[PDB]
Amino acid sequence: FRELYYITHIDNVPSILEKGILSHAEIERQSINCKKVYDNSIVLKRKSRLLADNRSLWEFANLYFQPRNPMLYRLLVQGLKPKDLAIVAVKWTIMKRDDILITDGNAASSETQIYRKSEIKNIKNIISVKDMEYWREEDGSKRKIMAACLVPQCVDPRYISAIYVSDHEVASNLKKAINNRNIPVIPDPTFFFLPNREIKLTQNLSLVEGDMFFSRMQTLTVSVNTVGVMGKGLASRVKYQFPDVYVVFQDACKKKELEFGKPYLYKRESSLDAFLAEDNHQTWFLLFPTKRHWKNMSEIKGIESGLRWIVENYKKEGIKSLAVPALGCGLGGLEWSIVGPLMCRYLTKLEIPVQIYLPLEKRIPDVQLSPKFLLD
Ligand SMILES: Nc1ncnc2c1ncn2[C@@H]1O[C@H](COP(=O)(O)OP(=O)(O)OC[C@H]2O[C@@H](O)[C@H](O)[C@@H]2O)[C@@H](O)[C@H]1O
Repeated sequence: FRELYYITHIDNVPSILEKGILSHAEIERQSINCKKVYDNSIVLKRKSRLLADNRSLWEFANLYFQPRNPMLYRLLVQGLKPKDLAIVAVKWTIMKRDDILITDGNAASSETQIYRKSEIKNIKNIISVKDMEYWREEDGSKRKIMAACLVPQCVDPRYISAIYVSDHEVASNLKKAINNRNIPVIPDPTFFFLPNREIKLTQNLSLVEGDMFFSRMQTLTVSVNTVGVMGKGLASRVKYQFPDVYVVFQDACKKKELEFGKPYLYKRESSLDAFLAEDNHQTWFLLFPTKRHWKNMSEIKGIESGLRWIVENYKKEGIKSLAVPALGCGLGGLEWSIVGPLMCRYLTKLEIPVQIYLPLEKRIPDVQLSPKFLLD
């Protein structure tokens, strides 16, 4: 498989299907009122970048290999909603053109290198950013994930595969507004950092297929052991994305403030939007011990304990909303048939929004996601 992706306001989709995907230079030349949302800070950065052969970056159209990236995230936290946005799919076939350029990351950034087709090396390395589900500044992944194919002047509408959209309601309105069965409108929340599936059990409790860290819950729970290693699993991702959490985990562990059955709440004053978005909600981390050593299995008395702790202390500690992952359901080697009900039993008591994040490496029978099973 492969497509390329252009992020735009959904108001522009008819204009694009008619005129094409135009460079920010071609919009000025043609005196078009393409009513879009990119902060002036970004616009004045993209223009001010010059290239080889008497050419600017704003003369090209930016087709991302991965649209689920810091730019899309920046637009959504700057007040724009998923219903306001559309990702326009462009066929692999545009790469056959010999007047295009390919960036190894964010075209604007100095550190990024733009190559012409002839002199490109390690393309399989560039296009792999399509498989990146998160990023960070330190390893440059926050730059690399916005790797793009730069097409000069315009992109002919005959190169457009489909238009991706946040939900079914936005799809119906666009299907009518473009009036062309031949161009699919696909609803896919995952492009817009929305869950793949949500099952509401109560007003507050829901089950979620998705990424916990792109949930907007105020407290993210993290399954840990009682040694000091976050070697493999979800803990591994926490160590790379949120290394200060790892340090707090170790410090708290070796000060007995985190024992098996005694969760530690890290009231992290860091802003998650600033780190994730391209450069005022708080995000805390709850360290929940589900086992003793990183080798041996998860114990149910350690979980029951931790869940009771949450019920007793969410008021005291000022937890506004909570994301817990399926506890011990991965490396721990416990089954959702046992943990699911146990977690629901306790977290249904919470008078705040709660998202239990279903295990992603594992098929749950549909009947084990019903409230009949989980709340009885
Ligand atoms: N981004 C994510 N969003 C939601 N769920 C996720 C995500 N990433 C992983 N999961 C799911 O979370 C579940 C629990 O993750 P694990 O880390 O495997 O938790 P556990 O089984 O309790 O193992 C704990 C052990 O591993 C380390 O995390 C920890 O240091 C301890 O040694 C898994 O089933 C996995 O599918």
